[PDB]
Amino acid sequence: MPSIENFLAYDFWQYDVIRHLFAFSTAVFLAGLVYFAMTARTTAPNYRLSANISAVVMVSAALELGQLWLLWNESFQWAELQGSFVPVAGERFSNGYRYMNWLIDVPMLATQLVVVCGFVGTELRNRWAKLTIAGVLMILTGYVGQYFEPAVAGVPGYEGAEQFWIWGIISTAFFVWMLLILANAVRNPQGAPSDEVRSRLKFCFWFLLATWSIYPFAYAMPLFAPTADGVVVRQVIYTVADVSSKLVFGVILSQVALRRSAEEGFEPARVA
Ligand SMILES: CCCCCCCCCCCCO[C@@H]1O[C@H](CO)[C@@H](O[C@H]2O[C@H](CO)[C@@H](O)[C@H](O)[C@H]2O)[C@H](O)[C@H]1O
Ligand SMILES: CCCCCCCCCCCCO[C@@H]1O[C@H](CO)[C@@H](O[C@H]2O[C@H](CO)[C@@H](O)[C@H](O)[C@H]2O)[C@H](O)[C@H]1O
Ligand SMILES: *C\C=C(C)/C=C/C=C(C)/C=C/C1=C(C)CCCC1(C)C
Repeated sequence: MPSIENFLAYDFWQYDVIRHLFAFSTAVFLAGLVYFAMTARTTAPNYRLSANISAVVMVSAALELGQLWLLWNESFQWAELQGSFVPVAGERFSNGYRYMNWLIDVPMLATQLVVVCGFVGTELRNRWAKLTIAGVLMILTGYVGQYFEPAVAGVPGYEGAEQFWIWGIISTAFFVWMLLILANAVRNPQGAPSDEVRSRLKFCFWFLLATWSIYPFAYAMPLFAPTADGVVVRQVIYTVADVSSKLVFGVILSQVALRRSAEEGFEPARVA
């Protein structure tokens, strides 16, 4: 079933704000790719994997928000006689472009926190394995559940609303599992860090937990407000969540990684 954004007319400001957000997010991810590519060799080789993974994530999200911007521009046209941005015949906007590209974004964002946490070798591969399974089995189940928003909103002709509150509470259980795997990864760092680095890693985990909880709130948006205003607020708290959980988290984790590298022995990290 299509998105709830295809059953709502928009004002000029309502359409313009959403397309400005889609342009701004892909611009800031394209800039963050340049940033994480430039300042990648300033960290030690043992935490440079987390620096390369950040650039991989910036590749992944700029190739998601650009497609969302393209599909937002194609699926709607201006109707002058109503003063509205009505849809077009033939094209329908989809919010699954987010969920398809989160499958690379979420396990790498958790893995790069485990890397700065100091887990190497078999332990890194074993904590990546659990996190990838738990983040594939939650993102795909959210992707099934987000196909029932015309049903859960109340659009006539689109039934089957019971499958919206099932594949969200299913994806919640694996999200709790991911938070647990990251929690006992940040409670026991490896490599004997300092008491400031431990607080920074705990702050990294709590920041990830706070910026990842916005996504179940934006998921339930066509149950709270299935209106164009609700769609605008949903895209605002999607842009804020995207930037906070991928670029801001990357800059905070690179600061913790540089602190660890400059603490152990790295002169490029000490002079920076
Ligand atoms: C969108 C345009 C481009 C945006 C670019 C900017 C991205 C963000 C830059 C980094 C800013 C945040 O940087 C982060 O700040 C918090 C502020 O509480 C610091 O955190 C500090 O306070 C917290 C309070 O809970 C303590 O737990 C922590 O031990 C302490 O260091 C982090 O050590 C620092 O890494
Ligand atoms: C536009 C998308 C990309 C934006 C990224 C740029 C960050 C701009 C916001 C800066 C926030 C202030 O917080 C500050 O962050 C920078 C960058 O992490 C940290 O800077 C640290 O790493 C940089 C990069 O290797 C070094 O040049 C610097 O000497 C070092 O201290 C500071 O220790 C911290 O105090
Ligand atoms: C942009 C990268 C990030 C941080 C993506 C994260 C996505 C989630 C944490 C989503 C979680 C969901 C839950 C727990 C509820 C069901 C639907 C979602 C998939 C949105």
